[PDB]
Formats: sequence, C-alpha cells, structure tokens
Amino acid sequence: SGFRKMAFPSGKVESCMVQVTCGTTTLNGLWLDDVVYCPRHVICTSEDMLNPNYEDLLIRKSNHNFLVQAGNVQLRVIGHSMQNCVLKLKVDTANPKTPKYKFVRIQPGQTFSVLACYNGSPSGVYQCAMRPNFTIKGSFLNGSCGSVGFNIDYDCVSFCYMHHMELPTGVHAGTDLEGNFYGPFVDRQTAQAAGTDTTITVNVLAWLYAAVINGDRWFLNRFTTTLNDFNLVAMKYNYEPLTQDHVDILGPLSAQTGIAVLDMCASLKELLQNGMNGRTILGSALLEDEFTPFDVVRQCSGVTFQ
Amino acid sequence: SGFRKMAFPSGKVESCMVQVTCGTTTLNGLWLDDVVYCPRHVICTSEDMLNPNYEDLLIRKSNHNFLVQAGNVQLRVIGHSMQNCVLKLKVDTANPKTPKYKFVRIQPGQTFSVLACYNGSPSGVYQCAMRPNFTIKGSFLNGSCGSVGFNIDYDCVSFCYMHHMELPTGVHAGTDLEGNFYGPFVDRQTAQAAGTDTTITVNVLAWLYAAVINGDRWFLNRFTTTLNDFNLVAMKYNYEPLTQDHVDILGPLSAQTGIAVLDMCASLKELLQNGMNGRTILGSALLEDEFTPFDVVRQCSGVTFQ
Ligand SMILES: *C(=N)[C@H](C[C@@H]1CCNC1=O)NC(=O)[C@@H]1[C@@H]2[C@H](CN1C(=O)[C@@H](NC(=O)C(F)(F)F)C(C)(C)C)C2(C)C
Ligand SMILES: *C(=N)[C@H](C[C@@H]1CCNC1=O)NC(=O)[C@@H]1[C@@H]2[C@H](CN1C(=O)[C@@H](NC(=O)C(F)(F)F)C(C)(C)C)C2(C)C
Repeated sequence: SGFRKMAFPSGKVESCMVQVTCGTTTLNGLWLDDVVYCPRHVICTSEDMLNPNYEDLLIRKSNHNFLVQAGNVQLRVIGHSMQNCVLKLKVDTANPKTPKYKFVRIQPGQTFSVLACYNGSPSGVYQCAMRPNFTIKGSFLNGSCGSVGFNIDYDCVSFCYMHHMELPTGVHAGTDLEGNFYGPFVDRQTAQAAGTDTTITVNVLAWLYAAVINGDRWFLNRFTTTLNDFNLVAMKYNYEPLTQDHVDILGPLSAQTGIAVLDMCASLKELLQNGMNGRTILGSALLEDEFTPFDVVRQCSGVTFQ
Repeated sequence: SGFRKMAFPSGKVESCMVQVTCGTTTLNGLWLDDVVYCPRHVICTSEDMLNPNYEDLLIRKSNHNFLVQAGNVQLRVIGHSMQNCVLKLKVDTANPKTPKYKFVRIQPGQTFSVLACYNGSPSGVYQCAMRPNFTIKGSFLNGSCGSVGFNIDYDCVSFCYMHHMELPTGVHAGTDLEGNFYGPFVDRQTAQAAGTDTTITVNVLAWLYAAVINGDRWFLNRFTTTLNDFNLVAMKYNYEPLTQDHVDILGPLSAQTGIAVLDMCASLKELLQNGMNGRTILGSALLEDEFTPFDVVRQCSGVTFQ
C-alpha cells in the first residue's frame, strides 16, 4: 500500500546525457545513436537571446565550434542541422548505451519523468504533467536546458520533452524532440505568459481511485450523476470537461474497485461544491491532478521496466 | 525556479538489482561486488512468516537452493550467511557495474531515494524520509522487499535502507544494509504498530527557506523568537525540538536568504498557532517536512552527480 509521486527509473536516460558547449554557452544534450539533440539557443550569447536570428547565428558556426563532452570524452561533431527549435549534431561515435527509443508528442494531461541535468550530469528526477496551458511545473535553474522528459514502456524510452525556458510564476516550457514547442511560446528572451491553467479532471478521478484502493474512502457518497450534469459543475470550478474517452480510460480502475465512473464523478462533484472540510485524501489537503489513470495502475500493480 | 520532490538519479542502483528466489518465494536482491544482499524472509514459506525461526530455516538450505537472476543470467551461489535480518549470498561473479558505495545508518529526519523493484526489475523511484517513529511513507506491494533506499554523493552511493514489511496505516519498515531494523520492529507476520509520529521541524524550516528562495514570502512576519520559546510552541503541535545542531545546519540557507534562523522560527510559530488561512506555500496546503536543508541546497543550486 501507499501512494507517492513516482518517477520512472532514470538509468537508460542518464546514459544518453552529454554537455554541449558553443562559445561560452553550455547546456545539456541528448546523445542517441550518432546524433546529439539540444536546444538551439546554445549558439546564442546572452545578448543574442533578447532577439535571436537562429538561422543567421548558425551560418557563422562550423562543426568544430561545438564542443560535445560525454563524461571525460570529447565527441567530434561531423555535421549539424537545425530542426525547429532543436539542433542536431552528428558525431563520429554512436552512443553504445542508446536504448530502444521513440520521439513522441504528448497531449495535455499526460505525465512524464524529467531528468534534470547540469553540464551533462544528472541532478535529480521528478514526475511532471503537461498542463492544459502547455506548461509544466518543473524545477529548473540556469544551465538546465536540454534536460529531457520521458516515459518508459518495458524497454522503450519515449522522449516527449526538451527543456527550453521558464515563464512567470515559475513554470516551464519546452519542445518535443522535433523542436516544436508545446504551447504558443518562442525561444526568445521577451515578455511571455502562459494562459489560465485548468485542472485535469480525468487525473483527479484516477487519484480518487488510488485513494479507494488504499482504503481512503471517506469522500465516497451514495449518489450518481450524468456526464452532462457533472461537466456543468466542473466548468464552474475550472476543471476540464470529462469526455467519453476519459470514461473509457478509467474503466480498469472502475472495474477493479467496483465503483462506476459516474459514481466517482458524483463524489468529486460534492468535493468541488463543499470542499474537503480540512480533511486529507492520501495525505494531501488539495485534490491532485498529476497522476494519470495509467500512473495509478502502474504504481498500484507494480509494473516494471527492462 | 520551482520546487519539486526530487529523487536521486537511479541508474547506479538499477545496475545492482537482481531477483532472488528460494523455493516459491521471490524478492529483490542488491548485487555489489560478488555478494547479493536480500531480506532473510526469502527463505520462508507463507506459513513460516507467522513465526519464523530464521536460523532453523537456513540450516536446511544449501547454496544451490538459491536462484539468483541478473537479467537473463543466473548467478551461481557459492556461499551464504545471515547478518541480522539480511542474507548475504556469495556468488561466483562480481557485478562489473558495482558503483563506489557505502553502507550507512541514517538518522530520523534524513531523506533518501527508494528504487521500488519487483522480480529484480525497477518500477519507479521516489523520495522518502526516515520518520521520527522509524517508519517511512513509501509505496510498496507484494514482492517489493529487497528494494533499497540510498543517497548519492558525487560518484558514491550510500545505501541506507532495505525494505522488509508494511505496518498499519500503510507505512513501511525495514533495515539498514547490515540487517538491523530501524525502530523496534521484527520481520514476523504478527500484529505490530508504529508509535506516534512527529513533524521534522528542521525540515519544515528548510522548506520555508526554499519557499523564500522561490519568491513565496507571504508567511514572513516581522518578529524574532528565542530557541526556547519556539520549542515550547513546537512541543504543543507535535513538532520535534529544534537543536543548536539544527540551527547550524540551516546556516547556509539562512545566510543565502538573509533571514536569521530564529526569525524563520518566529514565522513558523505563527503558522502553527494560526494556520495558513487556506493559503498555499510552494503549492502545498500543508507544511512539508520531507526536505532536509541539504535537499533544498542541492535542488536550488543544481548539485549534480557522477
Ligand atoms: C536553459 N538553460 C534556461 C533555463 C531557465 C533558466 C532559469 N530557469 C529556467 O528554466 N533557459 C533560459 O534561460 C531561456 C532562454 C532565453 C531566456 N530563457 C528564459 O527562460 C527566460 N524566460 C523568458 O524570457 C520568458 F519570459 F519568455 F519566459 C528567463 C527570464 C531567463 C527565465 C531563451 C533563449 C528563451
Ligand atoms: C516484501 N516483499 C513484503 C512487502 C509488503 C507486502 C505488502 N506491502 C509491503 O510493504 N513484506 C511482507 O509481506 C512482510 C514479511 C511477512 C509479512 N510482511 C508484512 O509486511 C505484513 N506486515 C505485518 O505483519 C506487520 F503487522 F507486522 F506489519 C503484511 C500484513 C503482509 C503487510 C514478514 C516476513 C514480516
């Protein structure tokens, strides 16, 4: 029993981290086969980041201008290209520790683990969600860019996030591994702000099921509700609409606990209208929305990875 | 910016996990050099665990009765011995991925990362604290025993916990790597309960400093207090006494923020007496006590590991 914010084991990703230096700017890169992926603003001075012309800055660079270090070993860059907001450095050595991997673009509400790195070296690992406003609530400092987010499926690492920048209120924004930003943000040091965020309803429901599985059941009421009536109440409290797709994804937890999804919805409705009355659920005084239905199943059933 | 519950990178420890099977009981082992460490109740049937005589059960075992699997490869056991509540299986092959390591016994209030494993394979990683009542708030299922807790110092893994059992209210208990339990618990399936837990005061203060570093400052008041007067208030609210050793450990965060420790204590005192008035600190509605002063420094300064 017990329920914690669990990250994926980070070992497969640790073996892919390198440091990339261009001039005086150093950040992290991801070394897969004979390519190193990293944020394109490695080629910027501090001055350039206020209004960079990345295409222009990259013309004046050659291969030898990129210093790629994998531990104690320098990797010679033998080609380079830019794909949206990421640079791809071809190196003369394939990473022998390259795991089976995929590049995926995740949807808002889905979760992933972040391996926060500095100078190509890991600092720590934590779990995050892609917020509905396309930010993540991370923990990143200067030099953290190029740190990646990922999910694991048995032996396959699905990379879904590269870190690029921090937005007001201390939230974070970045790209998929094709260099396309999540959200309407740009890699330029100019005033930018995320839109209003919303609560990930399907994840709150998943976490209420995790609470029931752990014997924390005080919030279960005797009612049911329709999907439409629930979504009207959720709208008022800045909760995302619950779709039939979400109901289907909650099926396994609903079947395991014997609580219909719409019954859980009625219990969540009461919590939204009345509060928790200074009570806790799974030790938290707030409803948690950064566990997906699969996160709950993986933690409560002991799914492992190779 | 940002502040999250961060675990250590788990790669060095992943390379040490194996599965140990004796008869029909399978759990996790830790493979360091040519020794595999695991909980001694691997030698028990389900029947034996109600009242095991571990010494007796182990006489009737020989080396070949232990099946140790490291991935796809069986490791031949060539010797065995019992040290308190852990078995030590000597194997014919040294683990080539053995990191620089130490066995340490941590103190209540100190934190560590847990690599939760099943059948020798990792499921996830999360951060925990040794509670003052010598339990940990983990997430463990059947087959999780032998999962370990650890800290990293540059390239050295300090192993501090082996998982053995679950106690009422869904909390967990185990041993150091010498097999000595934390707390007054025994590896027998009989009714056992942890004593009343307390809040780790020095860690709450560390986390308030993390909040200030992140610009969450609303709780800072204009007062100071003496150490004695603070500890009288903390006693009432089931907080551990703050010692001069704790004040000294908080020095770096106090110097960084320019807030004297006893001034922070006055702000914490007001939070204890008045509550947070439905406000949050670093996104939490409750005071958090599972970040040590070093955890805060390591996260907010970007300390990395090799
Ligand atoms: C990568 N190493 C850093 C990570 C930042 C640093 C502090 N916390 C983080 O997550 N990325 C940057 O410094 C990027 C980068 C220029 C400026 N930048 C920012 O994150 C800035 N944010 C913005 O300008 C705004 F408002 F658009 F979000 C900063 C003020 C430094 C937080 C470039 C090329 C966008
Ligand atoms: C190791 N694989 C398991 C981990 C347990 C299983 C469920 N969650 C966990 O953390 N360890 C055990 O099953 C140990 C073990 C016998 C029984 N046991 C327990 O954890 C039991 N607890 C107790 O009997 C009590 F009350 F003392 F805490 C159980 C009721 C199964 C939770 C031995 C040899 C102690």
